[PDB]
Amino acid sequence: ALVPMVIEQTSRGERSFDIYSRLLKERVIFLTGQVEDHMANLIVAQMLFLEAENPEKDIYLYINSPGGVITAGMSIYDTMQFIKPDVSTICMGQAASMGAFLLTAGAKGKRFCLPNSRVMIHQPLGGYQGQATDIEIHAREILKVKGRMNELMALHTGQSLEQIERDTERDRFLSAPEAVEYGLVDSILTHR
Amino acid sequence: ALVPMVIEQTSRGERSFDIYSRLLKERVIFLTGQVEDHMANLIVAQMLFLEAENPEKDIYLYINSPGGVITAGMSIYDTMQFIKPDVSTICMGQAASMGAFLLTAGAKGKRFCLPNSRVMIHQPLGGYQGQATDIEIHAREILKVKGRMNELMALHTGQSLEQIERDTERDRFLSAPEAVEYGLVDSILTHR
Amino acid sequence: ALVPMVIEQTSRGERSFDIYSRLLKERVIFLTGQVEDHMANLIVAQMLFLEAENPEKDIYLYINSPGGVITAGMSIYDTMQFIKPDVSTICMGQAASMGAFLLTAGAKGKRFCLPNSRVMIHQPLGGYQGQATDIEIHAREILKVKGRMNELMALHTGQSLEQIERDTERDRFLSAPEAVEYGLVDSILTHR
Amino acid sequence: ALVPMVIEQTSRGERSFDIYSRLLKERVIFLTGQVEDHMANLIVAQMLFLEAENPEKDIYLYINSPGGVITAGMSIYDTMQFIKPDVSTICMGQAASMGAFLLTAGAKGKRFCLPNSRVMIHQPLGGYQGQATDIEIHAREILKVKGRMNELMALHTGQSLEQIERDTERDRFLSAPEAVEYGLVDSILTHR
Amino acid sequence: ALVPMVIEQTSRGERSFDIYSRLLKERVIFLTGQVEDHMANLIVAQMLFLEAENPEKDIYLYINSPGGVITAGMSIYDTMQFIKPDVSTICMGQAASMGAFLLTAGAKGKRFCLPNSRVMIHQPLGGYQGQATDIEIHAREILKVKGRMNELMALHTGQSLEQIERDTERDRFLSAPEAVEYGLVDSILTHR
Amino acid sequence: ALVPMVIEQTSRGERSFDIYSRLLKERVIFLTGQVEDHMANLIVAQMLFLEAENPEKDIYLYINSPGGVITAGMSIYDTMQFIKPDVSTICMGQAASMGAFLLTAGAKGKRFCLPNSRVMIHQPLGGYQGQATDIEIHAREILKVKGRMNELMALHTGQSLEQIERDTERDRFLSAPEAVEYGLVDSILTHR
Amino acid sequence: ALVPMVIEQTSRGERSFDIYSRLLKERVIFLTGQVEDHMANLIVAQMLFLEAENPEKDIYLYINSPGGVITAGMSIYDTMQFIKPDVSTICMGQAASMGAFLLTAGAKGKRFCLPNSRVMIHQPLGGYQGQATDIEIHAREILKVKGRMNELMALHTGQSLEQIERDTERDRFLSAPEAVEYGLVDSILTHR
Amino acid sequence: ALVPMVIEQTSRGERSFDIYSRLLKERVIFLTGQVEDHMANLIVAQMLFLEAENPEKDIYLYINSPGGVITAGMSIYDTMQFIKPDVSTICMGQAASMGAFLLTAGAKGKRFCLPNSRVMIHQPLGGYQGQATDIEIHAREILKVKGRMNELMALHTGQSLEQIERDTERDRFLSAPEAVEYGLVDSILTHR
Amino acid sequence: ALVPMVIEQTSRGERSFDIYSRLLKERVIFLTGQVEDHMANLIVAQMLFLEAENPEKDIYLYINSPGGVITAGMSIYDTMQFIKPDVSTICMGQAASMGAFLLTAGAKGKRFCLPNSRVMIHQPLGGYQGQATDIEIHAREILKVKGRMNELMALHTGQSLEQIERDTERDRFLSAPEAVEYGLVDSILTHR
Amino acid sequence: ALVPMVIEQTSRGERSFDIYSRLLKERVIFLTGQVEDHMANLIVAQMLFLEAENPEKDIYLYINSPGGVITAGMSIYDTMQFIKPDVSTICMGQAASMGAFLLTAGAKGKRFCLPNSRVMIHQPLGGYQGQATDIEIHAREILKVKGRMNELMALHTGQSLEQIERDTERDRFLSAPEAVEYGLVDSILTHR
Repeated sequence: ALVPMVIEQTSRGERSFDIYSRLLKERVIFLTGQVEDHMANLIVAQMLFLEAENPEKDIYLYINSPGGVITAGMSIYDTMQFIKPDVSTICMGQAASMGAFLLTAGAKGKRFCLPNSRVMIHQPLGGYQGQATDIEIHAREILKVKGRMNELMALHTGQSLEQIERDTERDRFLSAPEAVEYGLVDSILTHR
Repeated sequence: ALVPMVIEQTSRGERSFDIYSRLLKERVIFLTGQVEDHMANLIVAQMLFLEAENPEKDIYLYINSPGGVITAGMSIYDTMQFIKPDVSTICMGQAASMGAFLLTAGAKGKRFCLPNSRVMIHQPLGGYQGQATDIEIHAREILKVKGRMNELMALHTGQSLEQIERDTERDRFLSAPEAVEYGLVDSILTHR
Repeated sequence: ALVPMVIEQTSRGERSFDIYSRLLKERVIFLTGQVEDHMANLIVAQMLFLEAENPEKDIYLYINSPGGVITAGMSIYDTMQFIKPDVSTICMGQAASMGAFLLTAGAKGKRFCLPNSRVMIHQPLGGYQGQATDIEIHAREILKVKGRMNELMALHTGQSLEQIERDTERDRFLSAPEAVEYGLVDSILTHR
Repeated sequence: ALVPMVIEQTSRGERSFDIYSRLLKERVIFLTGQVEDHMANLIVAQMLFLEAENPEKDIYLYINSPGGVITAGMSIYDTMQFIKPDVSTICMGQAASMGAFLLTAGAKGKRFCLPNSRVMIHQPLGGYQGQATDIEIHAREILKVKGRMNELMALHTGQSLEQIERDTERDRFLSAPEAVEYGLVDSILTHR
Repeated sequence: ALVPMVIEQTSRGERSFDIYSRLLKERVIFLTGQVEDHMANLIVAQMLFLEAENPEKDIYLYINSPGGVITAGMSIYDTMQFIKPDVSTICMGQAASMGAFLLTAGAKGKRFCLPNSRVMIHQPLGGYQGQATDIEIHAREILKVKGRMNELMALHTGQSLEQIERDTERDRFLSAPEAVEYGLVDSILTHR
Repeated sequence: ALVPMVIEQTSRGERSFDIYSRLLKERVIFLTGQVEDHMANLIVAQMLFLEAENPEKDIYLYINSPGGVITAGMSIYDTMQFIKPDVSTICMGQAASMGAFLLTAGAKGKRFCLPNSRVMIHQPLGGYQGQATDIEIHAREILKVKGRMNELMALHTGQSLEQIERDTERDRFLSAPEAVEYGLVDSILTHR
Repeated sequence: ALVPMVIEQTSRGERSFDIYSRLLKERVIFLTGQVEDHMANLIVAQMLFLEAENPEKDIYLYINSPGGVITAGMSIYDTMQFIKPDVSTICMGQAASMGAFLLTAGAKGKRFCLPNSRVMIHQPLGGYQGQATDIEIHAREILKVKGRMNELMALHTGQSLEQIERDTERDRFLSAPEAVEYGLVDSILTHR
Repeated sequence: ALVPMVIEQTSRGERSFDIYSRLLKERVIFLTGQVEDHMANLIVAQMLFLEAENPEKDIYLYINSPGGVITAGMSIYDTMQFIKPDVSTICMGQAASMGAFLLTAGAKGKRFCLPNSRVMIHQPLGGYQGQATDIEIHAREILKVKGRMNELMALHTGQSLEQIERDTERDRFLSAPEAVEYGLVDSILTHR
Repeated sequence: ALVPMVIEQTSRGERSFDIYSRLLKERVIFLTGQVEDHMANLIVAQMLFLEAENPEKDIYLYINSPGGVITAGMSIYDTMQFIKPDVSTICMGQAASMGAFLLTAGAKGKRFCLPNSRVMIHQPLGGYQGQATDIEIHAREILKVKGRMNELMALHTGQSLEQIERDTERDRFLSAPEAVEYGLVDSILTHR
Repeated sequence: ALVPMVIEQTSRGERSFDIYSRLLKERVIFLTGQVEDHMANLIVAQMLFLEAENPEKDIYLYINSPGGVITAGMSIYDTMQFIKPDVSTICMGQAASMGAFLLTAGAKGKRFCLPNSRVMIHQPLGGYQGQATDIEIHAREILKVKGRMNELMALHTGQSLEQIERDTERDRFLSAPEAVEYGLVDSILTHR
C-alpha cells in the first residue's frame, strides 16, 4: 500500500477504486512536486476529462508546490482558461514561484488558501552558453517572458503593472493574510 | 508479500483488503517515516476521505517519525484543524521535531503515547547562499517561521510562550511521563 | 497512482481504464518529452490504430516538446501524411525544433496553438569523429538533411525557400501571434 | 515467483493466497532483517489485526534477525505488552541485539528457541557531531536509553540488574542451551 | 513472462499457476543461488506449509547453490529436522559449502545427486576489526561454530570426527561418485 | 623553465635572478588570480620588505584579478594604508570585485589603468546553514561587512554613500574611461 | 618564483634569501591558514630558534587564520608562554576560533590588530561514534576541554569567567574596536 | 632534463642557464598553449624586462596557440602597445582566436608567419546563469566586448569595420598567403 | 620557503641550514604526526647519527602525535634503549596511544610534558579476515602483543601490572598533572 | 637520477651536464612520444640555438614517436626548412603518422633508419560537433589539410601525387627496406 484502496456503494456496490481515483471522481485534482513536463501533462489530461464529464461543474485544484519550469506551467495555465467550467484553486502548504502564479489564475472569487500556508513570488530564472550572437538572441527571449509574466500578474491581482514590477525584483514572501490583502487569493478557509 | 492480505465477512463475500487498507476502513491512519511533500498529500487525502464517509466519528493517527519539511507537514496540521471529526493522535516509537509538532495538535483529551516512546522538540533549521541582500530576505523568513511555530506550541501545550522559547533553543528530549507533565500528551496507554 | 483511473458506462458497465486510454478512445494523442525512437514508435502505433478504428474521423495531436532526434521525428511526420484521416495538431507549452516541425505538418486549416505558447525553429545539429574521408561523407549527409528540412518548411508554411533558409540560421523564437502571421499555425484557440 | 501462491478450501473454496498471507491467517508473524522503521510499522499492524480477530488466542512471532534501530524495535515491544493474547516468540537462525531483547519479551513460559540458534546481547550504539554543548545533550540521552534497556532485560530474564549490566559490557554470545540457563528462553524445541 | 504460466485440471477448472507454484503443490522446493536471510526465510515457510498439508508425505528439496551465510542456512537445517515427513535432498549443478551441508542433512537413504554434479566442502570463513579484547570474543565464537559444524558432518556422514576435521581444512572437491563413497549422498540418479 | 632567469651587473657582475625577483628589486609587485590567504600573505610580506629597504620610494602594484575572499583581501588593504611609502596601483586585464576594491585603494593621484581594461564592482556574497538562531547571527555579520565596504568605496572614490549603495546592488561594469569619470582611477596610461 | 628571492648586504654582500627567511631574520613569524600539526610544529621550531638567537628581544607573530585543531594550537600556546622573550601578536585579516585564542595569548600590552580586521570566538567542536560507554568517555573529555579553554580566556582577557562562558555559547563576532574594549587586544594600529 | 642547459662564453666563460633563458637574452619570447592569467602575467614581465634592458631594440614574439581568455590576452596587447621598442610577431603552428588577435597587433611592417601555418578568427564566446535581470547585465557586457574587438581588428588590418564584422560571424580559416592578402600579416618567411 | 633557512657564524661563517637541520645540530629531534614506517625509519637514522657524534650527551625528542602503528613504533623504542646517551622525551600537544608509549620510554627523571598537554592510553587495535584457522592465528598474535605492551608500561611507570591491565580497557585520558602522578612523566615544565 | 649526469674535460674540467644536455652539445636532438605543442615548442628552440652556434654544421634528429598533433608538428617542419644547416633525421623504434612525415622531411641523402624499425603512414584524423553550418566549415578545413600533406609527401618522396593519395587511405606499414624503396628514407644504417 503505497496508496490505500477505498470502497464505495452505488447500485451494484463494492466497486473499489484508488485513494486518488476516488477523489478524481469528486472533481478533485492535486498539483504537487516540481512543475515539469511529464507531470504537467497529466494535470491537463485530468482537466480535459473532467470538462467532458460535465461542462457545468467546478473543478477543485489543490496546490502545494515550490516552483517549476515556466513552459510546463504555462500549459497548465492555458488549459485552465480554455475549458468551460471554473477551476477553483486552493493553496495548502506552499505556493512558490510558478506555483504562486497558477494559484492566482483560478476563477475569481474562488481563490482560497489555508491559514498557515505561504506564498512566494520572484523573477524568472534562466541562462545560456554560446557565441556573443547567440547570447543576445537568448537574452532577449528571457526578457520578453519576464514582461509577459508580469502582465498576467497584474491582470489577475489588480495591482498596477509597475507595482508588480517592483515586487518581483527579489524573492518576496507573503503570509496567508498578506495573500488576501495583496490580491493573490480571495479568502482564507478556517473551519468546516 | 511486502504487505500481506486479509479477508473479512460482510454480506456476500469474502472481499480481500490491503494490510493497510483494512485499517483505513477502521479510521486508522499511519504517519511514519520522515515528513516529505508526497507523503503529506497522501495523509491529507485520507483524512478528507474519512471526513466524507462519516463526519461524526473519530479518526486515529498513529505517529512514529523523526521530523521533516516544516512547510509540508504544516498542511496536515491545517487539515486536522478544519475537518469535522476529532483526530486522536496516539504515540509510539518516536515523535521528533515536526512529528512532535503534529502529535500535540490532536484533539484535546485524546493525545496518547506508549510508555517507552520518546518525544523530542527543537528550533527549526534552514540556510541560504547568495548576495548579502538575498541572505537578509531569507533570514527574515526563517525567523518568522520560528516565531509562529512557538506560538502554536504554547497554544496546544498550555506552556507560556517564554517557556516554549527557552525550551526549544537546543534539543530537548522527553520520556513518556515527561511528555504528560509538560503537556504534550494527555496520557499513557499501558495494557488493554 | 501516478496515473488515475476513470469509469465510464456503456451497456452493462464496468470496463474501467486509465486516464490516457480513456482519452485515446476520444482520438486524442499526446506527444511530450524528447523525440526519440521508442517514444516515436508508440505515437505511430496509436495513429495506425485510430485509422483502422475509423478512417473518416479526425485525430487530435497535443504537442508539448523541446525537440529531439530527426530520424525519430520523421517517422512520425511520414505516418501523419500517409494515413487517411486528418491529423489536427495543437501546440501548448512549447514546440521547439523538431517539435515545431511536426506542428506545422498537421492538416491545413487545423493547426492551432494556445495563446501563451512558444514555437522555436533552427537548422539541424550533428557531428562526427574519424578519418578526413569519413568526415566528408558525414558532412555531406547532414547538409542534405538541412536542405530537405527547409523544403518541407517552405511547403507547409507558404514562405519562399530563401526566406526559410535565412530564418533558420540562428535560433528563431515566435510568440503565438507570430506563429500565426508567419504561417506555422492557422489560429489561436481562446475559449471553448 | 519470488513468493509462491497456495490455495485452500473452506466453503466456496479457491482462496488463492500469497504464502505469507496464508500464514498470517494461522496467527504467524515473521520478523527478519534489520529492525528498521517501515518494517516495524508493518508488524505492529499485523498484531493489531490478529488481536481484533480473536482476542483469546496466542500469536506466534518467528524471529531471525541481526539487530536494528531501538526506536523502531520499541514500538513492537510496547504493542506486544499492550494487546491481550499472549505473544509467543520462537527464534530460529539468530537473535542478535535488538533481535534478542524482543525475543525475551514474549509471554513467560512460551519463549522457545532453535537447537542450533544463536543469541547475542550487547550495549547500545550511537554517536554525534557538534558543539560541546550539543554533545552533552546527546550523550545524556543515550545513557538514559542504556539504563532503561537494562531494566527491561532484568525484568524479563530474572537476572539481577547488576548481573545484566556486567554481561552487556561487550558482545556476549549464547548457545541455545545457555539461553535457557541464562533465562532468555524457556525451552528448546527438538522434534515434533 | 519472466516466469511462465501453466494450467491444470481439478474438480472446477482454470486454476492458472506460476512455473513455481505449480511445483510447490507437488511438494517440490528449490534452493538456488546464495543462501541468505530472506531466501532462507521463505524456504522455511514452504516446508512448514507442506507438512501441514499432509504430514505423511515426503518433501523434495532441489539444491543448486555456491554457499552462503551459516546463520541463514541453520534455520533451514533445524526446520528440516523438526518437521515430521522426510525431506529428501537432490544435488544438481553444485552444492558447495553451506549448500553441501544442507545436502547431507536430508533423510537417510534419500540423499541423491545427478551424475555430473559437484560437491565442495570447507571450514567456515569470517573476520573482525576492533580492540584486542573484541577480537578475542569474536575469534572464540567462530571457532565454536567450526566445531559444531564438524560434529554435524560426522553425524550425518558416518565419518569419524577426526577424519572430518582433517578433510575440511582446505577446499575439498568431490565428484558425484566420490560423494557417494564419502557418504555425503546415498546414490546417483541416472535415467528414469 | 616555467619562469626564466635574467642576468644583471652590479659590482662583480654575477647576479642571476628569477625574473620575478628581478622585478621585486624594482619595487614592482604583481597581484593576479583569485585573492586567497596564502597568496595574500605573500604580498604583504613583499610590501613590508620593500617598506624597510627604502621608506621614501613608491611601490608599484600591478593588478589583474577576478576577485576573491574579502578577509584575505582586507589584509592587503590595511597594509597598504599602514606602510609609509605610496603604493601606486595599476590595472591591466581586469580588476573585478575585491580586485576593484584594492585598485582604488592606491595613493590618490596615482591610480592608473590601461586603455582596454575592465573594472567591475558589486556587493559581497556569502551564506550559511544551521539553526534559525545561527542563521541570524551570520546574517547580521554579512550585512555589517557590506556596510563597511560601502563606506570605504565612498571614501576613496568621492561618491556619496547613497550613490555607492545604489551602484553595487547588481554587477556594474565600467570601461577604463568610465572608471576615470566615476573616480575609481585617476587616469589612463597610453604610451611610454 | 612562487616565493621571490631578496638581496641584503652584510660584509661581502653575498646574501640571497627567500621571501620568508629574510623576514625570519627580522624576528618575524607568520601564522596563516588552518591550524594543524605540521604547520604548528614549524612555528614552534622557529620560536625556539629565535629564543636561542637572542633571549632578550621580542618576536613578532603575524596572525591571519580561520581556526584549527586545538591540540595543535596548544603546542604553540605553551611554547609562547615557556620561552623567555615576549611574543607580540598582530591580527590582520582574521583571527577566528583557535586563532583568536592564540591572539590574546600574546604579551600583555603588545596585543595589536589592524583597523579592518575581525575576531571571532566560540566554544570547541567535536564528535564521536561508538558504544554508549565510549560515548560517555569522549563526551567527558570534550567538556573538560571546554572548561579549560574558558579559564584561559578569562585569565588573558580580564573578563570574569561567567562572562566568558556566556559569550562563547554561539559564534560571537567582534570588530577591531570591540576587541579592544572587550580585552582581546590592547590596541589598534593605524599608520606607521 | 625536460629543458636542457646551454653554454656560452663571454668574459670568464662561466655561463650555463636553461635554453629558454638563453633565448630571452636574445630578445625572443615564446607564447604557447592557452592564453590565461598566469601565463599572460609572465609574458608581460618579460616584455617589461626587455624594454628596460634596451628601449631601442626590437622584441620578437613567437606565437603558436589555440586561443584563450580575452581578459588575459588584453593585458598582453596593452603592454605591447605601451612600451617603447617595436614588437615583431611571428606565427608558427597556429594563431587562433585570441592568438590571431595578438598576432596582428605587432609593429606594422614586422608581422610575419611561416608558410604552413594557419590563422583563425571568430567572434567571442561566453555565458551566464541567474535571474532575468542579471542575464541582461551580462549580455550587454559581452556585446560591448565584441564591438571593441572588431574595432581593433579593423584598425590593425586595414579592412573596413563592416567587412570585419561579416568575417567573424563564424570561424574563418586563413592559410599563410591568405593572411598576407587579408592584412593580418605583412609577409611570409621562407628560408634564411 | 615552506621551511625557512637560517644562518650561523663559526669559522668562515659560510653556513646556511634549513631550520630543521639547524636544530638537529642541537641534538633535537621532532616526532610528529602518525607513527608509521617511513617516518619511524628516519627518527632512527637521526638517533644513530647523534650517538656517533657524541656518545656522552643527551638527545631531546619532542613528541606530538596521535598514535600510529605499533610495529613501526617499536623500532624507535628499541633504538632508544640500545644507544648509549640518554633520550629525554618532551610531550607537547598530545601523546596518544603509541605516542604515549614512546613518551614514557625516555630516560628516567627526564620525561617532561608541558602544562596544557594531553596524554591518552589504550589497548592495541587490529583485525583480520580469513578462514577460522587463520583467524585463530592472527587473534593469538594480537593478544600476545597486548600482553607485552602491558608489561613494558608497568616496567616504565612503576604501576603494577594489574593496574595497567585495568586502565587500558577503554580510552583513558590524563591531563598533564595526572600524567605526573600516574608515572608517565616525571614533571611539568613551566617557564624558562 | 631520472637523468644521469656526465662529466667532460675541457680546460679547467668543471663541466657536469645532464646526459641530454651533453648530447645537445653534439648537435643531437631527440623527438620522442606524442607530438604536442609544448614538446614541439622545445624542439624548435633547440634547433634555433644550434643554428646560431654554427650555421655550417649538420643537426641530427632522432625520431621515435607514434604520431601527434599536426599543427604542432608543422611548426617543427617549417623550422627545419627555414634554418640554414642541414637536418638529418634518423628513425629508431617507430615513425608513425606525423612522425613519418617529419622523418622524410630531413635533408636529402641524409634520411636514415635502423633495420628493425617501422614506418606507418595514413590520412589525417579529426572531428566536430555543432550546427550543420559549422560542420561544413570544419569539414572543409580538414580536407584542405589533407590535400596539403599529400603534396608535401609527394615532393619529398618522389612519388606521384596520385600514388600518395592511394597509399594513405588506410594505414600502411613499411619495414625499413620498404621505406627505402618507397623513398621515405635514403638508407639503412647497420653497424658503426
